[PDB]
Amino acid sequence: NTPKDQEIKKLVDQNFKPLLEKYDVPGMAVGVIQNNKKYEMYYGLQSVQDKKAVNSSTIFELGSVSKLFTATAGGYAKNKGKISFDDTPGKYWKELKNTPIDQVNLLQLATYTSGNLALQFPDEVKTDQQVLTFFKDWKPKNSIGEYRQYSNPSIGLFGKVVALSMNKPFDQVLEKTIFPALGLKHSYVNVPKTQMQNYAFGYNQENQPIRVNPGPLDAPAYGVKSTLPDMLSFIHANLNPQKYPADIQRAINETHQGRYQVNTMYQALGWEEFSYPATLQTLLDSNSEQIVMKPNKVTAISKEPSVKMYHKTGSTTGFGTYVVFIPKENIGLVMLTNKRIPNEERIKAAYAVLNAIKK
Ligand SMILES: *[B@@-]1(O)O[C@H](CNS(=O)(=O)c2ccc(Cl)cc2)c2ccccc21
Ligand SMILES: [Cl-]
Ligand code: NA
Repeated sequence: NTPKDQEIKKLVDQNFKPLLEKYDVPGMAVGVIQNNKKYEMYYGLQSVQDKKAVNSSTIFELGSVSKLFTATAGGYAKNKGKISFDDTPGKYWKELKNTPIDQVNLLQLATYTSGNLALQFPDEVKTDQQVLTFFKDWKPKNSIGEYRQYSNPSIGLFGKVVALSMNKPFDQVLEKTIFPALGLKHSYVNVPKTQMQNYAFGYNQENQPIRVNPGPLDAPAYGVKSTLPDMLSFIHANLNPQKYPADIQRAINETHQGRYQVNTMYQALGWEEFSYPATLQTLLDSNSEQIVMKPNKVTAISKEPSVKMYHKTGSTTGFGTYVVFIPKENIGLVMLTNKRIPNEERIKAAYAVLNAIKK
């Protein structure tokens, strides 16, 4: 119950708690890490029917914040020499050798610039064989590397290749190598039986309990579930990579490097990157329909900002996630909800908290 405890509680109550009523959200976890200390705020219920409160054990679906762990895995393999970002996917998924998609390099897959991969796989692509056929039948549309189109199949293929280069399934890459390296104890691609009691239900617009369904390359694109304490540890690792062993430290740093620019947004690996201080409008623009849903011409980076901040939104059918951190301020914030709320609301509430907090 320190002054800082009470300040952050007030700030989160002022800016995040009203969203519970506005959007009829059953449960929420909001955490701030500042000065290497975690402040955790919990609201409502992880399970309505069970009257089980959200707490530090509650497991939430991260949605596209999962892409940050896929990016980290990629940075890990790259800096161990298992892959080069200049490689093409057929070097590792041999069935793609000598197909058109084998002209796209791993960095372009990871940062969504293949020129012909949409937000989602086609509805009809479900089985492993259908995914393989999808990529074997793939052909270019836009000039490769020139257009960013935010895409699950794109970074999902990147993650599959990362896993192949490590001779392990993607779920094991994260659960056996990446999560332990980051110090995470309750982060999962597949929640085990002994943790199902901690796995929140998500809630749709009818307030029915739902969880993410299986989908093609789901694990690298949107398949991670985690707790508020683990996500604050992940933010700590991004704030303080020098404190971690070389292999994961290099991976974390690798994910921070901007690869190209779209207006005021720099695309890093998984993370979106901005010059800091960033305006609220800049952060909102990054999640506009134009940026999220449409192709945008990229521009090569002339000068990466010397002072930066990073964020990422994530959603599943039943869950919302937002993460943000600012190295120069040694501060970050995580929001987890078990009902989707508009991305702009997540960005606005986090902006108000991080800019009002005493430094
Ligand atoms: B992942 O969380 O990001 C994408 C897109 N998410 S979304 O909620 O469909 C969305 C967000 C903003 C706009 Cl402007 C449009 C749409 C995604 C897609 C499927 C699964 C996981 C994720
Ligand atoms: Cl999202
Ligand atoms: Na998809």
